[PDB]
Amino acid sequence: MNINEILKKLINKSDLEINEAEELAKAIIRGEVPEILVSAILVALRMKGESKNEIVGFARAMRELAIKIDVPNAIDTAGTGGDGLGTVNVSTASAILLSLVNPVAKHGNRAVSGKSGSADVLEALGYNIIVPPERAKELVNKTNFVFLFAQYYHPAMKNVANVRKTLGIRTIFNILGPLTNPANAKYQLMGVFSKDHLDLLSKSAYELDFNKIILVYGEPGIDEVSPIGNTFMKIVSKRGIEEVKLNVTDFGISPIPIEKLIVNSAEDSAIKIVRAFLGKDEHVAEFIKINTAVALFALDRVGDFREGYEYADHLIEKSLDKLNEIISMNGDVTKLKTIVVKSS
Amino acid sequence: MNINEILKKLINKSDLEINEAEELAKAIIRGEVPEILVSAILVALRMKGESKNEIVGFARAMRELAIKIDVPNAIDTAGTGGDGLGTVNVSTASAILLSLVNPVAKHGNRAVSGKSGSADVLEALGYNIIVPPERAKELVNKTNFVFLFAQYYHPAMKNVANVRKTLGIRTIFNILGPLTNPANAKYQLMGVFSKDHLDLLSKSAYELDFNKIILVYGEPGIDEVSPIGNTFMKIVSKRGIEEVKLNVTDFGISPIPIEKLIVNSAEDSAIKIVRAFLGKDEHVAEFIKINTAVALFALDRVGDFREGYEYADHLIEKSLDKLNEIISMNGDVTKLKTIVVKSS
Ligand SMILES: O=P(O)(O)OC[C@H]1O[C@H](OP(=O)(O)OP(=O)(O)O)[C@H](O)[C@@H]1O
Ligand SMILES: O=P(O)(O)OC[C@H]1O[C@H](OP(=O)(O)OP(=O)(O)O)[C@H](O)[C@@H]1O
Ligand SMILES: Nc1ccccc1C(=O)O
Ligand SMILES: Nc1ccccc1C(=O)O
Ligand SMILES: Nc1ccccc1C(=O)O
Ligand SMILES: Nc1ccccc1C(=O)O
Ligand SMILES: [Mg+2]
Ligand SMILES: [Mg+2]
Ligand SMILES: [Mg+2]
Ligand SMILES: [Mg+2]
Repeated sequence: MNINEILKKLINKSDLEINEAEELAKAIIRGEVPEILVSAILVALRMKGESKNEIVGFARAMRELAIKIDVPNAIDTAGTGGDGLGTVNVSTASAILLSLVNPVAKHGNRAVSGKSGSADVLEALGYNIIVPPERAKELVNKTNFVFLFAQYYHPAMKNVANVRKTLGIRTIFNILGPLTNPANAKYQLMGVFSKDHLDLLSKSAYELDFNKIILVYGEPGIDEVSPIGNTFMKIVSKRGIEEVKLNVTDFGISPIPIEKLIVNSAEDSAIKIVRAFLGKDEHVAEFIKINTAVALFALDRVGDFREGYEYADHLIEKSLDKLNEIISMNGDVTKLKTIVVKSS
Repeated sequence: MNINEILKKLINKSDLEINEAEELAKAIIRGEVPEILVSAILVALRMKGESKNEIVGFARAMRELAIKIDVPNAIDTAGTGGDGLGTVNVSTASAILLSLVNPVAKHGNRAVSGKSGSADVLEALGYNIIVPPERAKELVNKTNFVFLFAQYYHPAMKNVANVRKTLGIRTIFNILGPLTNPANAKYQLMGVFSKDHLDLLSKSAYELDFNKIILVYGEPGIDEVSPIGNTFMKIVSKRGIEEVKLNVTDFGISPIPIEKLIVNSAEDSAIKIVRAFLGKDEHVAEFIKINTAVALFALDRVGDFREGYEYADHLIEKSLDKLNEIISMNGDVTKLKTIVVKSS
């Protein structure tokens, strides 16, 4: 593994082989490459345009260097983020409904591009987002749910923190979070923030050994099932990649006004979700249900998305109680109660 | 002038305005840009493909921060280098011939591309490559020749040294060398290692205020007048850019065996050069004269390249003596004679 040829090869706009990319990623994440070179590598990679092998190679590298736990049967709903609209944390919400019928290993981080990421809303609900691996396995067996905080499950990533911050631009690292579930979940719903990335990340995923991952991109440009119109998805599995185009009306619902799904803080998002669980906010609930519907389809619990949406309706009615039992076992339920009044 | 804005601009592949580039180069060369961003900008600049305005901006910034001496009537023969063949230092040797007819202010540097760059071979002959400005003036008036060591006359350049070395790849600075002659020479034969750059650089030179400068790209793939076939060149003057193709036979000579023009060390190059001066190496001698011939055409001392090659035939005869005179005034003639002895 020579850093120089690698760089020259990227400067010449030549895609790397999977093993090349993985060895490169391993060296970078281990902190064995000078910042000047790490910076050049990431910039060349972005200007060349990352290819599937490089995404696969980097993903495998991070998985191998991360703190792990074994729960392949679990499902994750994390998306790449980056759309920037600041909508309510729908995948975290959706992760709660799913824990009622399947173990859930939700990989996530805090935010900065909206001051309300998956980790922030959980904390605001009273959950203790910092879970040790041994304790994490126990929580999933008892409550069928656990949140895997990325900062803490991928420590080696600190070796690239300075370069990434100093650069201040998007790099290959900004789209790998969802492909590096610390629990090696085989089933997943992964939102991508751009149509272009849909094709690249789905081919990469195809080689990252999932049982079934569904990647989606929804209008007007979010990494979720679209609440206002069309959604473009890729259904990846051992068999291949299936393409699917869907409109929000296919869920047997009318387009939701995106203004009702935007939040301005962690607590506000926490309240939108609890109100949705209480039946006091049908727009947020719908958004949650259309997303959970596709996840249900990924688990093959329903035959189609309409069925998935209907099934999700039964789940959302038991989600507040499920949320209470999850938090009570890892966090402070008094905060959950507070948020409950604050929405009642 | 904000570095992050510059970086995003380059990541988007938008050429910089002349003044933006100059300000950028000034900040980098002054050492006020973080190594991480300096690195990212050099890579982005190269992957985007530097433009005429960027070359011009950088050139102007370097000239401004350079240590200068007065000799515009002088001529330089330095090339951009980077062709990797590891050929004998023909422009340095060709510079010795020219001092026999015009003051020569040779701009040069050491190398790693074989271990035999212009400065390396001069050191092997016994020359004292670090010549202070005041002393550089005397040497030119006396012997009509003086070597301007790039690492000495561009002191601020040591601020971008760590990044350039660490990167270990070609960047914009690798083609700025000859366009930043410390004596502000108005006449010059500038070599280029690729046809593409032959276009880019010629257009840039046109705005760098020369009287006449000829850029050439050798056929085998070197930045010299081709010794085995075609030579592509552009003659830049106040009145415009003239194009001219040329074959090595147009010098009334037969194609030279390129494998006999290849060096493997500093002394190896000195020995070759000396041998040509002793008339013991026609091939190495013929290579020197076709290049010298074109530089003569640039000084308008000949009306065609055949004459220049003829007149160059006269000069080479008196070359060993001129060399001895040069080195004895600024250097160790003892070393020279050892090389003479080794040459035979
Ligand atoms: O900023 P957004 O419009 O929500 O879109 C970014 C991602 O976040 C959503 O869930 P959640 O809020 O739980 O975030 P996460 O998936 O990034 O953890 C969903 O998973 C999206 O893929
Ligand atoms: O690597 P090359 O095939 O020689 O080509 C690079 C340049 O070097 C040659 O002279 P010299 O060897 O003295 O180098 P310099 O001009 O770069 O100082 C000539 O000036 C070329 O323009
Ligand atoms: N978007 C994500 C999904 C899962 C884990 C981490 C991230 C992250 O952005 O750091
Ligand atoms: N940005 C990330 C992507 C993947 C995994 C962890 C991180 C992190 O910041 O900790
Ligand atoms: N090629 C050159 C020509 C003149 C001065 C410096 C250089 C250099 O490469 O540093
Ligand atoms: N490579 C160069 C080009 C121009 C001026 C100085 C240098 C230098 O290396 O010091
Ligand atoms: Mg998400
Ligand atoms: Mg989202
Ligand atoms: Mg040269
Ligand atoms: Mg040359």
